[PDB]
Amino acid sequence: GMDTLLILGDSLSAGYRMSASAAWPALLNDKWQSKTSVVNASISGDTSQQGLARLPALLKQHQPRWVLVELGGNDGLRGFQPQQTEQTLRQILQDVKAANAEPLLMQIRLPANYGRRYNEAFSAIYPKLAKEFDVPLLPFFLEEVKKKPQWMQDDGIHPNRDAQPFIADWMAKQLQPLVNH
Ligand SMILES: CCCCCCCC(=O)O
Repeated sequence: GMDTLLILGDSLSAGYRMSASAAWPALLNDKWQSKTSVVNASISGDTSQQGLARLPALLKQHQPRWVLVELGGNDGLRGFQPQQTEQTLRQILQDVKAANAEPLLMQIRLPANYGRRYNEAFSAIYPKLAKEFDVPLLPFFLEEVKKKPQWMQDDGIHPNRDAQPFIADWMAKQLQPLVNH
């Protein structure tokens, strides 16, 4: 069958100030034809808590086989306590499993210039939770994308439209073993 991959993300998955069809999850959907459906449920600026609030309706609506969780970066960019982000992500993972879906957790990291003790503590939540729940820990693309000015919006913060096909292709490669086309 054609399973659904739900992406529960922030602007890194929604695409910042662009059409939904331009963002990498839509490009991935198109690449996969109808082998697997990709539903992007991502909103620019969402905290992990905001994503968690949206999740139950999405699980009921979409009944996904897998849920790619790409959240917590906004919490970290706002200097929220790591334990709160950890706990919120923990709840998301519990809810995804309890809906008979497989969570996939994307590592998030803050930029090299961010406060270092804080950034280490923030980034450590992701391998911790992936081990705790025994779920896939997906790699994070943003630092590589930021190396290409031609893939970044004028702020040097958000990937642009031209980045999206590259991200889609890379994500397709990371997700190949999971969807087993
Ligand atoms: C550096 C951590 C990743 C942050 C991405 C979220 C930005 C936004 O949602 O507008």
